[PDB]
Amino acid sequence: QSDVRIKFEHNGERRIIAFSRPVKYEDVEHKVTTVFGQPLDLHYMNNELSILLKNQDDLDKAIDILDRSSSMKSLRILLLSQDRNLEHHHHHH
Repeated sequence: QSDVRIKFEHNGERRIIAFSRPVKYEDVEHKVTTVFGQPLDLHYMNNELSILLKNQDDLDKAIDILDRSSSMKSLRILLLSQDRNLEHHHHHH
């Protein structure tokens, strides 16, 4: 069992990206964040419950559930923009 296939969804668009284990949440975020840009939020949905990936702990929790399932092949991770960016320049007082 090598190469982790992760399916990312953004505004309906789908993308297939493979990862070589061991895979670190920090490393994945750095790569994904650059692909779609920043700042962005990582939303993970299993089926009935949804958990926001904040730390590596949440990352391993997702895999554990997937391993138990017979459909352990791809991952359903949806990322969405937080709407409105913070980058002011200048203004009158």
